[PDB]
Amino acid sequence: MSELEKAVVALIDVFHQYSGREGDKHKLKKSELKELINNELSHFLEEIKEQEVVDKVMETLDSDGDGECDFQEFMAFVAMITTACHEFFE
Amino acid sequence: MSELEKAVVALIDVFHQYSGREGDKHKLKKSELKELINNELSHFLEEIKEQEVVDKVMETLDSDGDGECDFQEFMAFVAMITTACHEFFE
Ligand SMILES: CN1CCc2cccc3c2[C@@H]1Cc1ccc(O)c(O)c1-3
Ligand SMILES: CN1CCc2cccc3c2[C@@H]1Cc1ccc(O)c(O)c1-3
Ligand SMILES: [Ca+2]
Ligand SMILES: [Ca+2]
Ligand SMILES: [Ca+2]
Ligand SMILES: [Ca+2]
Ligand SMILES: [Ca+2]
Ligand SMILES: [Ca+2]
Repeated sequence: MSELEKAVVALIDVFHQYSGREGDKHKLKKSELKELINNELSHFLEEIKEQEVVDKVMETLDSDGDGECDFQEFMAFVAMITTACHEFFE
Repeated sequence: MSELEKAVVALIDVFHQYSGREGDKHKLKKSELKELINNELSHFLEEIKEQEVVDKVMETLDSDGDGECDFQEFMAFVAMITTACHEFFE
């Protein structure tokens, strides 16, 4: 696989690693999302230690309002992080 | 870096590898986009060999209509490929 193909598969893998922990195995609840950010973006994003931050993140990502982050909403999250990563050095 | 962090950086890297070849170094023209797909998604996507397919792909991705694919539009492309990759086995 190319680096791009590996990256695509890595996005799928990390989503399911976390979404499969509790409840709907195909969506991230608040706790799953929090651990995803804290464990897997520890170099990019500040560790989340406040409920209010967890709440605000979910509220931002939860486009359809069902209180969870589904795959499509996670793709939008990845675009946000990647864009922020890309804009950091400008 | 985590796998997710590596993936984020890989998206940035592949975009610039191709966008930096000709013209605006921060956007993909048709030829840059074609080679990106043919070289870096050879296992996922059919190789593009027809002008009409290259045209249709750019038309689909070029949300703002400037005839090129910028970083934001590339993020949407990545979401499309990843979603298609994710839905393939269902
Ligand atoms: C390892 N790289 C080599 C090639 C390259 C070429 C332009 C830009 C970047 C990179 C990267 C990583 C990178 C990370 C964060 C950013 O904000 C960036 O703008 C870039
Ligand atoms: C290596 N993997 C291990 C874990 C895992 C768990 C669910 C789903 C997938 C994966 C992947 C790759 C994968 C690739 C394409 C898909 O359409 C998928 O649904 C998955
Ligand atoms: Ca879940
Ligand atoms: Ca389990
Ligand atoms: Ca949702
Ligand atoms: Ca270019
Ligand atoms: Ca050059
Ligand atoms: Ca454009």
